[PDB]
Amino acid sequence: MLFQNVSIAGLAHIDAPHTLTSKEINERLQPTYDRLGIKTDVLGDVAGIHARRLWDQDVQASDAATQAARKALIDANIGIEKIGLLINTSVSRDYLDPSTASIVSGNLGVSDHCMTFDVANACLAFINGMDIAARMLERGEIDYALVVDGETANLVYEKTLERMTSPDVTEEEFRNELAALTLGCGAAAMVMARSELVPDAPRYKGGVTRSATEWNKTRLLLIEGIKLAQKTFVAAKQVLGWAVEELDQFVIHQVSRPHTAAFVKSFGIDPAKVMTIFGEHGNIGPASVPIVLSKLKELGRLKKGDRIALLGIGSGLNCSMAEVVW
Amino acid sequence: LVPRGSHMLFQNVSIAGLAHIDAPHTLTSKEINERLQPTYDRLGIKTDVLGDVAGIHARRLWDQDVQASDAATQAARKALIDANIGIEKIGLLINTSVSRDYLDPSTASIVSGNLGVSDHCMTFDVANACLAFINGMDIAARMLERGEIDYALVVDGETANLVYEKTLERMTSPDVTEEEFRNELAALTLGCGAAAMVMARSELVPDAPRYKGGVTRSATEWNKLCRGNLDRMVTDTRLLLIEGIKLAQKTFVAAKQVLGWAVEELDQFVIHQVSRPHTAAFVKSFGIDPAKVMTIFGEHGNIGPASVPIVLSKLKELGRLKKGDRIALLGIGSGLNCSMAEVVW
Repeated sequence: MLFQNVSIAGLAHIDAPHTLTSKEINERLQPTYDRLGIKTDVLGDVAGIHARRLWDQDVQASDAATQAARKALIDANIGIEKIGLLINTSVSRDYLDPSTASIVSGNLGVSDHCMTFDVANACLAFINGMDIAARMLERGEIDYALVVDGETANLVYEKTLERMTSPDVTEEEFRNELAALTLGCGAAAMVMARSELVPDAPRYKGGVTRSATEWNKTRLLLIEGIKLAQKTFVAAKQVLGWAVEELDQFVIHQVSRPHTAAFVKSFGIDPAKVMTIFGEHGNIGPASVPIVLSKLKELGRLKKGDRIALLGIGSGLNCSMAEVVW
Repeated sequence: LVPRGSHMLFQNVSIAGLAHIDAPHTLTSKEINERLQPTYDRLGIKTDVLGDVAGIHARRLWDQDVQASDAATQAARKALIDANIGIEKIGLLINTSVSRDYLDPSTASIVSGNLGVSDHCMTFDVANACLAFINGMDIAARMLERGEIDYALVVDGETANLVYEKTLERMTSPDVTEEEFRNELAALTLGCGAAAMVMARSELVPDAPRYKGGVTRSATEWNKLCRGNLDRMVTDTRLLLIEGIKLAQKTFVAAKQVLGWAVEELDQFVIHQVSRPHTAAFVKSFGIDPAKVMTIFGEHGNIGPASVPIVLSKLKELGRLKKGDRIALLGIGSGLNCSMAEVVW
């Protein structure tokens, strides 16, 4: 039932180059925090986000996804002409039409046999993209796929901070709104391939998904997310052999320190198997999972044989959990 | 005689149900042309570029408060009835529309929530201009062929109200330039509507139509040709035509190799339509018999990725499709991409 000939040939991430610290945000918000009499530092002390990155002026999602794609192709040591599928999984999109994938593909110079489209599914889309690509690889439709994701938050910061510091701003409009200030910029890309082409590479086994779409309608969400993850774990038991103590890394969506700590505590996971980047990068949406895996790889933390869980709880609510064997 | 492989076409995937929704408000080209007339005069335009050149006489609109997810959901409930199954049987729901309620969450999650899908139901959106329904069908077919689910919904609601209202305002400005006017005119060929399809493993619906899949080719060097956001679409229709037909020629070659296609052996061609002249050029350049090409563009316009399934649904409801018919699904989508797939009724 699991995928046996789907591999990860290459992976890369791009860290965005401008730093915006939560201290800096708080200096700009101080006058508003003071009217309103707010006195907790919600970003730094509660969410646990001390900084995030921002792109240069006028970097689009496509541009960031393109930069990641180029580095991933170098990591796989393959030319663009081998790519038969390019899936873009970002939340951020250049337009509604065409697909952001078509623009990234056009930038890269893919062949006329390359199928492209975008998948959107909040922070779980990269895992959905991987699974989609796996299915095509498995069937022999393509040899190599790129899954790419560039996330842009510059506009959301500009507009959100302009809003919040207006003289009319009510405190309701302030609170959920602060939430946008946990987002970050960044990009990732992965080349997947048929295993017989890349026999020493990590293998993607597949995964499971469960859903709680009765909540599409933000600490109920934390609680309801965990309940849904619990159900998703049960399915991961039955389809993948999962037990917590047998996994070497958990690569998880990163939303907040509290969200991460509650997850780790519910499941009795060793926190040392859970790398986090939100403290310096914030929440990079669906790119967070592959950015974390890529950091794990580049830091030499992944050994041959390691069992890696990729997962997230995404808006919807949805929860996906998949396995890679390094 | 000679053992041959499947060419990677889908095995044991069927279409269990299909439905469409027509949007309720007619907006005639005559009404649009009255609103545009002072601009036509200023720009020296003396031909009816909507009705006589593009060949669009009317389109349908929703109420302003209808979102893509609402339209899709309505189509989905109809498709479920067509398939005679309850929502609890659905293991995959994919939304394929260009229109979207939000960047996050997905439109599929909203539709799923409205329908009451089970907690086993996987959901996501796919975006790929006017070919996305077919992509969604392919993605679902891969799961169905492998036996991971029994039934899937593919859903698509399109809302063009905003683009109409804002385009018409921009185009009636005393200062709009000729170039802007021509860039935005194709927005006035869009229409509202919705479609949904329930796909199933063929063992469950033995008399249902079969979906085989098919072939795709691309020309993503042309990704700047058509660009759209929630209130504006700018299109180079001249190069979409020329470069579209070139890409399609290449994609017909692949279809001959993979699907066995010869145009004269297909019974129906369900085509995505940009305009009457684009459609006439495509049918002429490929030698397709015009009697095998159903058009709704005249009265409904270009419903984006919902066009193909809506036309398929209307053919089914007309009784034009009989058992054994070979049905080609074809489109050229912004990108550019071209997909060609086969249904056997």
